[PDB]
Amino acid sequence: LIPTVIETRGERAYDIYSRLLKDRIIMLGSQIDDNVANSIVSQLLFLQAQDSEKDIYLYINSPGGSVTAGFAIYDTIQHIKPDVQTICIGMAASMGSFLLAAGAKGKRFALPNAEVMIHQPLGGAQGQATEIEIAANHILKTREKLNRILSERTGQSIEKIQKDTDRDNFLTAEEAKEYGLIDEVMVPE
Amino acid sequence: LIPTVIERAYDIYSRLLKDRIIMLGSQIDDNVANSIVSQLLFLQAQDSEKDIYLYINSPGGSVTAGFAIYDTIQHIKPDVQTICIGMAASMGSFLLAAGAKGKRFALPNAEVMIHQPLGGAQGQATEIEIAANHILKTREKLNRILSERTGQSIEKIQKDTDRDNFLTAEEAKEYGLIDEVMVP
Amino acid sequence: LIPTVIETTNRGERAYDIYSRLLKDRIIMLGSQIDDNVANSIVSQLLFLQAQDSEKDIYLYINSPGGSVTAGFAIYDTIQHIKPDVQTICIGMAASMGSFLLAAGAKGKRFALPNAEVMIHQPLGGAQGQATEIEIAANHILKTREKLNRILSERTGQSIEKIQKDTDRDNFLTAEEAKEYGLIDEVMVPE
Amino acid sequence: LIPTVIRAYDIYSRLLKDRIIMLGSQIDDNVANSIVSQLLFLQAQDSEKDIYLYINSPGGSVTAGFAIYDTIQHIKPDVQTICIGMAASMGSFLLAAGAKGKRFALPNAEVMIHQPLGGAQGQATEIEIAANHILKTREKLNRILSERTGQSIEKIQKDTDRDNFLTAEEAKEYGLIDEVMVPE
Amino acid sequence: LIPTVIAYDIYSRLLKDRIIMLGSQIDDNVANSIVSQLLFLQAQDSEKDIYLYINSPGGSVTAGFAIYDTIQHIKPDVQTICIGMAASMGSFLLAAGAKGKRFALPNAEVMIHQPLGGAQGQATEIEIAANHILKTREKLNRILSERTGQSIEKIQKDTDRDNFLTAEEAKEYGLIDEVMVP
Amino acid sequence: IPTVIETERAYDIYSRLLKDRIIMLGSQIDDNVANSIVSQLLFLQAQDSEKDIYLYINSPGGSVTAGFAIYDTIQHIKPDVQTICIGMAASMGSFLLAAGAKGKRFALPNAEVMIHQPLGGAQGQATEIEIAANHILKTREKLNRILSERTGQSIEKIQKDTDRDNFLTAEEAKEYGLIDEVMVP
Amino acid sequence: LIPTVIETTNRGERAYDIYSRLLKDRIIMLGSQIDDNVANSIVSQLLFLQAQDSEKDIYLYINSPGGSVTAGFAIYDTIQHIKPDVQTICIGMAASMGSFLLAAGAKGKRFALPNAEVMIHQPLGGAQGQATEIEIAANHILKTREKLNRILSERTGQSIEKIQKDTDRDNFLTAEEAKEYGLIDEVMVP
Amino acid sequence: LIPTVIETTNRGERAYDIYSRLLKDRIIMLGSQIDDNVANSIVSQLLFLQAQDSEKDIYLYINSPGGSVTAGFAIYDTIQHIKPDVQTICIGMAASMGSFLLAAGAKGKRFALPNAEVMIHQPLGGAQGQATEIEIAANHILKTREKLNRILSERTGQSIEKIQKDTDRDNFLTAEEAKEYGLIDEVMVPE
Amino acid sequence: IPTVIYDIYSRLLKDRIIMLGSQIDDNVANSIVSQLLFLQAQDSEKDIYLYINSPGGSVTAGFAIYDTIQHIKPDVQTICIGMAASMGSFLLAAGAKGKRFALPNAEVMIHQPLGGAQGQATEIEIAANHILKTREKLNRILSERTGQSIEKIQKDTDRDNFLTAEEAKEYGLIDEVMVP
Ligand SMILES: CC[C@H](C)CNC(=O)N1CCC(=O)N2[C@@H]([C@@H](C)CC)C(=O)N(Cc3cccc4ccccc34)C[C@H]12
Ligand SMILES: CC[C@H](C)CNC(=O)N1CCC(=O)N2[C@@H]([C@@H](C)CC)C(=O)N(Cc3cccc4ccccc34)C[C@H]12
Ligand SMILES: CC[C@H](C)CNC(=O)N1CCC(=O)N2[C@@H]([C@@H](C)CC)C(=O)N(Cc3cccc4ccccc34)C[C@H]12
Ligand SMILES: CC[C@H](C)CNC(=O)N1CCC(=O)N2[C@@H]([C@@H](C)CC)C(=O)N(Cc3cccc4ccccc34)C[C@H]12
Ligand SMILES: CC[C@H](C)CNC(=O)N1CCC(=O)N2[C@@H]([C@@H](C)CC)C(=O)N(Cc3cccc4ccccc34)C[C@H]12
Ligand SMILES: CC[C@H](C)CNC(=O)N1CCC(=O)N2[C@@H]([C@@H](C)CC)C(=O)N(Cc3cccc4ccccc34)C[C@H]12
Ligand SMILES: CC[C@H](C)CNC(=O)N1CCC(=O)N2[C@@H]([C@@H](C)CC)C(=O)N(Cc3cccc4ccccc34)C[C@H]12
Ligand SMILES: CC[C@H](C)CNC(=O)N1CCC(=O)N2[C@@H]([C@@H](C)CC)C(=O)N(Cc3cccc4ccccc34)C[C@H]12
Ligand SMILES: CC[C@H](C)CNC(=O)N1CCC(=O)N2[C@@H]([C@@H](C)CC)C(=O)N(Cc3cccc4ccccc34)C[C@H]12
Ligand SMILES: [Mg+2]
Ligand SMILES: [Mg+2]
Ligand SMILES: [Mg+2]
Ligand SMILES: [Mg+2]
Ligand SMILES: [Mg+2]
Ligand SMILES: [Mg+2]
Ligand SMILES: [Mg+2]
Ligand SMILES: [Mg+2]
Ligand SMILES: [Mg+2]
Repeated sequence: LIPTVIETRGERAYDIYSRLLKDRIIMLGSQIDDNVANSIVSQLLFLQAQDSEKDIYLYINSPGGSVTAGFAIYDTIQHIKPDVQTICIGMAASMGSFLLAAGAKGKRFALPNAEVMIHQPLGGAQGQATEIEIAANHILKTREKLNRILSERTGQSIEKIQKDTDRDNFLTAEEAKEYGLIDEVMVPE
Repeated sequence: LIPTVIERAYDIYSRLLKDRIIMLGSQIDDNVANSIVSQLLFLQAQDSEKDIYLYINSPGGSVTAGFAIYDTIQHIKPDVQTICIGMAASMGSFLLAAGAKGKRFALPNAEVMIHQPLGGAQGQATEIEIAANHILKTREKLNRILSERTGQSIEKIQKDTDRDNFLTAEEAKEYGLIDEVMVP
Repeated sequence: LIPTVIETTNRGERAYDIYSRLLKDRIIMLGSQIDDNVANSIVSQLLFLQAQDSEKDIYLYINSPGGSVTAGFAIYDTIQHIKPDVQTICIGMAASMGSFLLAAGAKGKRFALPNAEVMIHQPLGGAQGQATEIEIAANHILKTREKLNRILSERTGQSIEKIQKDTDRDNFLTAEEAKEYGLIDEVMVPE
Repeated sequence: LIPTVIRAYDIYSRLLKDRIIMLGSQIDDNVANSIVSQLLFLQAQDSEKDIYLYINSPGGSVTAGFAIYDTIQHIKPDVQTICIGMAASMGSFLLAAGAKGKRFALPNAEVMIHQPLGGAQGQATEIEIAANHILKTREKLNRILSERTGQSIEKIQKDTDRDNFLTAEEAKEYGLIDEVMVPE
Repeated sequence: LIPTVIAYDIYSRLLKDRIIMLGSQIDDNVANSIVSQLLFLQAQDSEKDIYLYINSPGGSVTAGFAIYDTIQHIKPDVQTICIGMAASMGSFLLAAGAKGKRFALPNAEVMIHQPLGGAQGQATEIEIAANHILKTREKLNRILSERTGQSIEKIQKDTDRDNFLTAEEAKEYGLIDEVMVP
Repeated sequence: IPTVIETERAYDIYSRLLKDRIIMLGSQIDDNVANSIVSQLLFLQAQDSEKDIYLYINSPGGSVTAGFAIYDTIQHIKPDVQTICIGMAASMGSFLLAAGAKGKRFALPNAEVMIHQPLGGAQGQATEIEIAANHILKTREKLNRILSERTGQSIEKIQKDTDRDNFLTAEEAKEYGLIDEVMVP
Repeated sequence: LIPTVIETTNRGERAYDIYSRLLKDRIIMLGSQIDDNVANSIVSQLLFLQAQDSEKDIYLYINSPGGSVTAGFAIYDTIQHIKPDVQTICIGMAASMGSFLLAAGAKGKRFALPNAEVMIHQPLGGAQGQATEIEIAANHILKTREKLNRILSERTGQSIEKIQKDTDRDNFLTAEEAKEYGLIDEVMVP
Repeated sequence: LIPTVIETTNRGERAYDIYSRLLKDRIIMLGSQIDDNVANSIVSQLLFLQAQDSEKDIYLYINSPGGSVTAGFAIYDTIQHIKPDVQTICIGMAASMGSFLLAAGAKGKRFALPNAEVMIHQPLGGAQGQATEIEIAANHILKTREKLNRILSERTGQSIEKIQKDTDRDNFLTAEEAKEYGLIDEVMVPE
Repeated sequence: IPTVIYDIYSRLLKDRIIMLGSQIDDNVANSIVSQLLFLQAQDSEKDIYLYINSPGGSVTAGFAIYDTIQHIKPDVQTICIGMAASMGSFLLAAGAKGKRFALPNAEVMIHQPLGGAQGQATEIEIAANHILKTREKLNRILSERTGQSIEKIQKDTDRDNFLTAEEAKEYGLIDEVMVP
């Protein structure tokens, strides 16, 4: 079940996630596919139309998923006028950590015991040599694209990103900070 | 869960629809086509002058379902803008190029893919032949419209669609599949 | 079918699902395996209750065999972050990250009912592929265990050495044993 | 379909309004959490008035059962227990857990007591740990059944070694219930 | 699936007029629902008759007994009307209706037979299960006897194997009082 | 299955052991295994009705009736049939171990012997459950009686001791009466 | 396909599958998981070889992940019972009952080749059903473990206390390490 | 169907399956995945051939994608143990322990035909369960790799540093490349 | 498989005829390599006949056969009956020069190597480079064997390409169509 919350100009009933969206909080708390991406793009656009000045809060607890779906979110984040803060809670892996890195400069956060993981894109291809070749070049170009943006966003060289993403690379919040994937570890109120 | 938004209480997609935004965010099958057709028809009825926005994040799908949307786009009075976000492949990229002239867009990192139609046939040689001609005709039809819509020659479309062909947003622009890359 | 509860408001009759009714009184139910979905729900509930009232206590009921470590830490960090004290009440059982969260309640406000069961053990996982890949997975789950153990030490007052011996294999505790161990503060006795 | 009654209530919610709780399935963590919540709510509404727990259950998880058990014993209100159809496993344990003098079964209700079930695979050391666990669990169950029924731990142990089917009248004689509810 | 009538679902609408529908296999869910319905109607009015529709192949013996005992316990007469079929615990409950108020419609089918079960494991466990089902059968057979007027000996002969009855046959047997006529 | 050559007739290892009056019961006991062993016994008798036969037993048991096929044949033939438990003998496995010729029933030191009650199943009508229950109960009395006769233990004790799985060392099996002797190096 | 091998005897030609050929020279191949079938075959082979010649050594090759404990003891007991010395030679790996049988070879005639892998751990098993049945199974596998550990103590010279610590979890040993442990006497060199 | 071959001897006609016919001339075929059965078969052949003739060379044809490391080492250790030189000849491919065994042939007598393919990579494995179990599995496969790499170093003349870099991911070599790597001594050129 | 007073395939093998009449896997390669080596030892002068009715299969398996054909002294004639596809038609082309044949209605098919790769980008890359190198290798040899250019082979094998026996002759895959 998703719990319901009720506020008391009338009495309005909200599912907990909708209630958070009313305070400009978007939950990316699952594997990233086209459906999750559509929902989050819609939310971003709606929040912008309501107010193009106020910050947005993107909660990321996600193992990642589709690169293109992740980029649908990424590009929408960069297009809209409001700063989109990113907050890692639990883990951010794959495009999950890419999106965390994509938050507004100075406003990328993770809570202390959150886990950040970076690695190289995964894919698959079968058929003729020529089809294998196309699929190879495609995922290689996609990786260059990902790594270039990470370099811009973290301050690390493409050479270093390439090394450090060659195999699964698990980072503490703190380590994610010094790497430049986030700006700040959120310390207890 | 699809979030709710209270202004009247709307699911987020229906709230976008009230502002003439249609989301093509899935595989194109008959159901998606009937939904999108129904939304286009409805928005025209509400206002035949104002632009409509068709978001495209789709790996494509059924060609006939794609043409259901294409024909409905072209038939109605309003300009239907097309915005590629994430990717448009197969009939997805077809519908992207079918947007109103000067109002086809993609955000910078969106991916566009063009390739030939896919199908299958089993049974007697005569049935194979019928299915072969059918999908060969369908390709000519698709290529002909892409030619008209992109400004490229049928000759060039045939070569470039022979195998999977992945394009960047900027590349889709110089190809003629979109008009403009939407910048921040 | 989750039962419905209806109250009489002056602006009509408001109807709640039973869990939602409890959440109005600042009670959160962790009554399932901990996966990312359950974590997102509980994080959301915690953040909402803080917005409603930054000073009143929150009650987290725990009947959970545990689950994802990271999902658990989502909840853990949210608990530690917010202003309100979060009480923890173990009812039924609390194993794996369940017993971790139980121990993570506000100091002095971690409870178990007399017949509730607490279990502590080491984290479980897997790895396949090249030796280098196995090595990365091994280091990962070993670090995760160090992390868990270091916090349990701070939370229970037991040494890290002792936590590691005692979690090496499945370790079932009674409520009263959970108390002397330092995982909870008090065994709630009947009213 | 669960029927509705007209404040429009599903039947079980309607019964809940009169402090009646239905345990009418296998006991798992979900069923436990639902019943715990109902108990906590009814107490909040009125800490003085009796609650009625209807039991038609083959039983299930022991820990889940003890979630319910501890909650019944913690709250101020007397929880009556009423076995209708059957109580087995933790089902009949909870039947015995009702308020003294307010444990009932209808004339043809069946009550079954037996030892806990479980499993264990792996190293000998792990089997050992699992075996000590289910044995301690059994000790715990039998000690509380002894407190509740007036029978000895020794007798519970022997009488639960294998499946033990009881009539309502036998269950009364055993101390599992206080009374057989005769017709009005 | 379920039509609406004005608002009520069709089954809820019938429930307002003290009609309960047993139209499925009898399991613990169906029994809880029916028991809840019976309890609720009683509270609303302890005097007025209740109508229990039966179109069921039967199912769990214990679940059936949950319904049966609830029927006998409440103040109101519970009428039973067999429509379509009543088998196993289905036909048992038909017979458990208020005396003089047990009905079937002319083409309704009633079937009686001995309870079904299973057992595997040690000989000792097969023995426990066998004694359990045999005792369950005597219980049912004893109650059918009381309800029909037939001797326990005859109930046991007639239930030894599947025994299908017409509504008119069900009447002379004692399972119902009356065939409802147009 | 290895082959051995004697000086030149070539045997599979098991057929060579059968030439020397050794029968191998080294699997679950089903009708096939019973018929094979019945046939090996009947033949070895015909060859020489005086000489001992050796029945190796490493078996978890299996079908009761199949087990009795072997038992009744062992008892029927003139020769003494020694039994040797190697590894384990459970269910009808240990029943056949006990059924060897008196004084000639053995287990090696680390062999394991398990006794327990028969297993079965029944579904359908009450009356059919009843028939299946009586059937397995009788089968158990019959087994127990014969164990009593062979072990020297009472039927009462056999029934208590077989009520659940009961694992015995070779030495325990000797003092139970299931075997006469533990074979030593 | 198992290769065939043909020799010229005095009394004609004799054709053997390779494993049967090796058996003629008193070599037994334990090269698989240990179940009842494998146990019955090896026991039969041991019995036959002793009947052929009670004095001459037998060679047991061990490349096995182990398997059934009882099937293992079938082999073990047969080895100890027959007059001839059974040499044990670990090639590839010996784990679980495999390494138990390796240690069970004739004293001073337990070998491994240099890159062979030996692994010792505790027995594995399973039980479901009533508390009472879980108890029985538990006792059964704990007794089995004592049994195995006691014999390993005798065979290696290590204390029972040490055997139990060192078998608590999977414990991989090099051939050289198996020698210092006392599971083998010698590492066979080229 | 494996074909049969029949020769004329002085004790009548002897009939061989083709593989057995090759074994008579001291040719062993490793032409499948390496599992325990294959290793036992090949070990037995090696031992048999040594007994027949402790002096004459043996020929080990290798067309194998590899397989079990321990199975591979059974063969490897048997090769080094017996008196006779074992020549290795790669035909088709050698990958994994297949290429390890290729390298393991007698010095100066390791060969591949011109279009044969040699692949080297790191060992593959799996682990599940408690952190402590994963760690044991990790150390095991890491040690296994060190063992493989150290022997390859001896056998090829390359350093351990290089063997590790070059085996990090799948590394396909031509016959000629295999020769300059030191995995083989010679490419067999047509007669 | 019928017997002859030898099984039929073994009977043919006595007369130096090898049958490649199935998919090519490592087993089939090992068998055919063994038969070739045997036949050479019996007589290093006399021709061998390789019957090909195969849809092909593993490339490395096929190269096992290919290399063994080229290594031994005897001319290996190739005779395509039924069909030859993938490495089937590669081996047909690998026969001794002047002694590669097909019966009139036999079918010959040439196409590019098939394969697969999943995992990290870097792994897809290695697999891609591998199958691409493998295709370069096949094409270079086909070129040497047919007289056709590498560039022509490349385009001609881009998709499935069916040839008649006659077309296979003028392509250079065989030397002659065997007539009644
Ligand atoms: C709840 C009210 C509603 C969201 C406000 N309306 C609105 O945002 N609109 C309509 C009017 C309009 O001119 N625009 C424009 C711009 C104002 C977008 C900021 C537009 O291009 N789109 C296309 C579009 C479509 C879909 C996704 C998208 C993502 C990212 C860039 C565009 C996208 C929709 C946009
Ligand atoms: C919410 C109000 C409503 C949408 C306004 N009504 C309307 O647009 N109508 C009814 C009256 C009418 O005359 N027409 C006509 C035209 C006005 C179409 C714009 C019509 O052909 N159709 C058929 C139709 C059917 C289905 C899909 C379609 C797609 C594309 C062309 C037609 C299509 C429906 C159309
Ligand atoms: C019912 C209304 C609403 C819940 C009150 N508003 C609110 O809690 N907000 C918005 C305004 C705001 O400034 N913040 C801030 C702080 C006030 C967090 C307490 C913020 O960082 N987040 C990010 C976030 C996002 C998601 C989960 C989270 C968990 C734990 C720390 C943060 C988290 C959201 C936070
Ligand atoms: C419909 C209104 C609402 C239910 C009344 N409020 C209430 O019951 N509350 C909040 C305020 C409060 O002080 N308490 C306290 C006590 C009053 C519990 C009766 C509390 O410990 N809990 C924790 C809890 C949590 C979960 C399960 C439970 C089971 C059994 C003992 C406790 C449990 C929640 C409790
Ligand atoms: C819609 C209002 C509500 C139904 C009226 N209240 C009511 O029936 N109640 C509460 C108060 C009360 O004293 N009783 C009593 C009696 C009045 C039962 C008629 C009671 O025993 N139960 C237990 C019960 C519990 C569950 C199933 C049941 C079956 C069959 C006999 C009992 C059963 C519940 C009963
Ligand atoms: C190697 C030669 C051959 C086995 C010797 N012949 C022989 O034993 N025969 C035939 C002639 C004969 O008179 N008999 C007789 C008796 C001599 C049995 C000892 C016989 O009853 N049977 C039936 C039989 C049939 C099957 C199984 C059996 C088990 C156990 C008792 C009998 C059984 C077969 C028996
Ligand atoms: C190739 C011919 C043949 C093997 C030589 N004969 C022979 O070994 N025999 C028969 C005669 C005999 O007196 N014995 C005796 C002893 C000589 C056993 C060494 C015996 O007890 N058995 C039983 C037996 C049965 C099965 C397995 C066994 C394992 C281990 C101890 C015994 C075992 C068989 C033994
Ligand atoms: C066809 C005739 C027959 C093969 C010649 N006999 C023979 O090779 N024998 C027996 C006599 C003997 O003393 N030895 C010795 C040596 C002569 C081994 C070369 C021995 O240790 N083994 C053990 C063994 C067992 C299994 C595999 C093996 C691998 C590799 C090293 C040993 C191995 C067997 C060896
Ligand atoms: C039944 C009679 C037997 C076939 C004649 N003996 C023979 O051909 N031998 C042994 C003696 C010998 O010097 N050689 C040599 C050459 C004579 C191979 C022609 C050799 O390299 N091999 C390795 C080998 C192994 C496997 C496949 C192969 C393919 C193709 C090149 C080699 C290959 C085996 C070869
Ligand atoms: Mg922005
Ligand atoms: Mg238009
Ligand atoms: Mg706090
Ligand atoms: Mg109470
Ligand atoms: Mg009544
Ligand atoms: Mg006899
Ligand atoms: Mg000995
Ligand atoms: Mg050597
Ligand atoms: Mg040649």
